[PDB]
Amino acid sequence: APLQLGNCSVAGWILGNPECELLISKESWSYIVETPNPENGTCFPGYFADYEELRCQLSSVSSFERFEIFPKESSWPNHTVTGVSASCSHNGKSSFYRNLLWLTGKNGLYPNLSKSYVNNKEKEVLVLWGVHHPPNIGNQRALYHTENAYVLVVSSHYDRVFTPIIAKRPKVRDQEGRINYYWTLLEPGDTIIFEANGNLIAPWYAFALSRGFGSGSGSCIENINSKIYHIEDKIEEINRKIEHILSKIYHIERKIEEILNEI
Amino acid sequence: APLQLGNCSVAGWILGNPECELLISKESWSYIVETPNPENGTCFPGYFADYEELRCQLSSVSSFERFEIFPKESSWPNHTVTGVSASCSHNGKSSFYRNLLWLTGKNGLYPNLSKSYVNNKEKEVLVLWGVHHPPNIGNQRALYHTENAYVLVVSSHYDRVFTPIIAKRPKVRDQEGRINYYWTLLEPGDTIIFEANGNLIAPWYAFALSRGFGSGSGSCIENINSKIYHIEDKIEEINRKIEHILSKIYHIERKIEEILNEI
Amino acid sequence: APLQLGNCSVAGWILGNPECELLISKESWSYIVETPNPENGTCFPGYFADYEELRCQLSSVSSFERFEIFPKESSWPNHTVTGVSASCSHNGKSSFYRNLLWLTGKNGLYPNLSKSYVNNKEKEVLVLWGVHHPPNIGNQRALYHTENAYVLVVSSHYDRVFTPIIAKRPKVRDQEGRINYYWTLLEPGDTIIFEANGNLIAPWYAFALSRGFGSGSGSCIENINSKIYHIEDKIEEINRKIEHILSKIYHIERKIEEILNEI
Ligand SMILES: *[C@@H]1O[C@H](CO)[C@@H](O)[C@H](O)[C@H]1NC(C)=O
Ligand SMILES: *[C@@H]1O[C@H](CO)[C@@H](O)[C@H](O)[C@H]1NC(C)=O
Ligand SMILES: *[C@@H]1O[C@H](CO)[C@@H](O)[C@H](O)[C@H]1NC(C)=O
Ligand SMILES: *[C@@H]1O[C@H](CO)[C@@H](O)[C@H](O)[C@H]1NC(C)=O
Ligand SMILES: *[C@@H]1O[C@H](CO)[C@@H](O)[C@H](O)[C@H]1NC(C)=O
Ligand SMILES: *[C@@H]1O[C@H](CO)[C@@H](O)[C@H](O)[C@H]1NC(C)=O
Ligand SMILES: *[C@@H]1O[C@H](CO)[C@@H](O)[C@H](O)[C@H]1NC(C)=O
Ligand SMILES: *[C@@H]1O[C@H](CO)[C@@H](O)[C@H](O)[C@H]1NC(C)=O
Ligand SMILES: *[C@@H]1O[C@H](CO)[C@@H](O)[C@H](O)[C@H]1NC(C)=O
Repeated sequence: APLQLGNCSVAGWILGNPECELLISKESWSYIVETPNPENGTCFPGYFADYEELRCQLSSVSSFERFEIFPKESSWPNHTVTGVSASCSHNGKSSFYRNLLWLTGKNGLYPNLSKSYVNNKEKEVLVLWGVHHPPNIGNQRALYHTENAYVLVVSSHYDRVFTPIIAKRPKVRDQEGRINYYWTLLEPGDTIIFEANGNLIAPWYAFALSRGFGSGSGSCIENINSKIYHIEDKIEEINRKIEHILSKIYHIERKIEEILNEI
Repeated sequence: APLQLGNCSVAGWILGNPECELLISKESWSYIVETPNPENGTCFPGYFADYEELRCQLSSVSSFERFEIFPKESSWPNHTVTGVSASCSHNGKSSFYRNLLWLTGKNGLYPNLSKSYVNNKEKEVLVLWGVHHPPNIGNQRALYHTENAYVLVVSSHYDRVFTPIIAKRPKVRDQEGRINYYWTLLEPGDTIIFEANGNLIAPWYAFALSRGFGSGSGSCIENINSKIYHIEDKIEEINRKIEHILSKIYHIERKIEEILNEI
Repeated sequence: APLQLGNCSVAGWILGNPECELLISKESWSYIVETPNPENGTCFPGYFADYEELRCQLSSVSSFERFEIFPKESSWPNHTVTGVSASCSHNGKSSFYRNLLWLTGKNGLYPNLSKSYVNNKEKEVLVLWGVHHPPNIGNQRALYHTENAYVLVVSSHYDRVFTPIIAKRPKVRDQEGRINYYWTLLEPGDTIIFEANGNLIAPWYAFALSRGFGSGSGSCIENINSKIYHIEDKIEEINRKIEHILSKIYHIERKIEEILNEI
């Protein structure tokens, strides 16, 4: 069960790259296949935090449900949700990652938000979000009506603050700015809180994972230790087989000595 | 030598969780056993930095001495050391981690401190400390008489600055705030300096480790490479045994051909 | 091909420690040998970021060219480039890392710089730079004529901001201050931009690597997974050999039963 992934990255699949037709009735898997140099991976350029840990941790998964965490129509009543660009153009139309919503202001000044979610799925929940990094102060003002903004994310067992870095970057996918991505896991009974006054790429969809019992915490360091441990056991088994055959070879030799003794 | 640890985490054992009766005349070990879902692990909720590296690095230890680094009675002459709470209640009495001291103000305004320690143990020293993160600005003022504080920690080969994040978190162990934990190692001849004007969970006890020669730097990446290297050697050994028996099987066959030739 | 490295660290070799005579016509290698406790490793005390990843990632390299990225004589027309100290004294003369330039002010106030490089080598480029951390505000003013400075580094796929920490550290190599080191990799077609208004240890030389096809991304987690995978294949091979010999031992026994039956 390597999954159906084609010329996509893991990030493209979970973020919702418009070009990855992976939104099918596919549940569990034992390994994830992805293309090292994908075409449908990155949609909008930026750094994906702890990518290696996420792709490693997700290597073994049971039930895999995609569900709404902060529904587009009701979660941000007076925010702009038409956060689209040429970067994610699909069939000629401007767009964005399906599981994310890039929020901007309208009419007046971009208001600040505070939203939360409680995990009642009896599954672990993977929440993805990002941080906007404008190429120029002019856009920081145009989008959020501010020269200063922060994003605060906390949860039962998580504390992080993000700040924007405003600078012109090398042109990538025709963009001068960047969007970085971050993620956390929630256990049943936990809560996540999002507070921001600008530059927030809000979570829309989240993944509820049963995961199963094929791993521990899921940290890549544990997954690798598991493989090594497993190998060590195979080595002891073969060592026993060696002693077994050495003994038998010994006995069979003895008879060769005797059949000879008979003549 | 797996150690005597019961329903405790490594963090609970080294931080001094009141419920972990591990303070006995126990020295060296070859592996640390701990409970994946402990009851006496976390005392006061928060994030433990580089936990995986610390538990991995400590997997092999020689002499293990617990000693005072900054004695409660003399290290902070005009600070409040009665830093206790319900979170660590023991036998009905409010308390805290045994190896840590949560400092607060009194009488006037919480003064700033600057303390240092020089490693003259001829052993490597593990120093644990934490950072307070109030649920509300009201408590930041009540405890340290400030709306702004920082913690600076430097050593021969370490440079880090911590800042508080003030926010209401999901309720964990009846707390709305958090305490994060950080740690460093000192070599013989080194020095550590602690500077703070608030939100410091000061070190009280520290551990002097001889460690031994069963590892290199102790980084988990090296410990795992050591295991792999060790396996590779076992593989070469068994491969030699295979060639040995193949040769002998060949010779024994030859005689089977001849004893047959005799008849 | 372990390389010619003697009593040097990897950092000393790539940073350009005056005492490491490694600047010879040496190209590719299959492993890097270094001294665990070197004399010619550290030149000026400080923390080297992601050292383990860099030494691991460079374990397998093809063509290895050292070239100028920001030539000393033309890249900073009105900056001081005589950034030398006793720490790197060579043959009695004050000096510094050969591949780095420590910039300071002169005449007037230290001006701010903005420099960039585009990778047109058809190779991946390793760029090394550092950040100055004065022991005292007095030196921050004396060197850069400021009480506040920042270093901004961005690239096609990199975003980081550094700030100075001004404090007196434990004396190491006769220094009270520190210089930290950071590094990035550029792919062909990428760009790196350096912006600073003080405390910049500028890049002078950079390394153009062909790397080869003996690894993937080069992250240490992948290099280790490769070794484990390789071992697993060896195990399957030996398991087949075991079945082979067990079958043959069986047949040879049968004849031993019959030669006996003949008598
Ligand atoms: C992936 O790219 C190859 C060409 O390199 C193409 O033939 C194939 O159809 C692509 N697959 C998908 C799912 O786009
Ligand atoms: C905007 O929506 C928030 C709820 O998300 C509400 O509290 C606030 O008063 C609204 N502001 C306006 C101008 O409607
Ligand atoms: C940010 O939140 C404050 C309340 O803490 C509110 O007064 C202010 O108007 C908000 N900012 C914007 C742009 O609405
Ligand atoms: C650990 O928990 C079990 C119950 O799950 C209990 O029987 C045992 O006594 C506990 N051990 C300690 C040291 O508390
Ligand atoms: C508080 O103690 C410090 C030493 O730790 C001392 O320097 C300072 O003067 C004392 N302040 C008062 C009011 O006693
Ligand atoms: C903090 O240190 C300064 C000296 O640098 C001192 O003047 C000030 O009073 C200290 N703060 C408090 C609350 O004592
Ligand atoms: C390394 O140190 C040893 C002494 O421990 C010395 O004999 C040797 O010549 C040194 N090698 C180099 C390259 O300095
Ligand atoms: C210093 O050099 C920069 C170019 O690196 C130039 O733009 C600036 O005008 C120069 N300043 C002076 C005073 O020459
Ligand atoms: C820093 O850059 C600004 C322009 O953005 C310039 O006006 C200022 O003089 C520079 N600082 C110094 C010390 O030259």
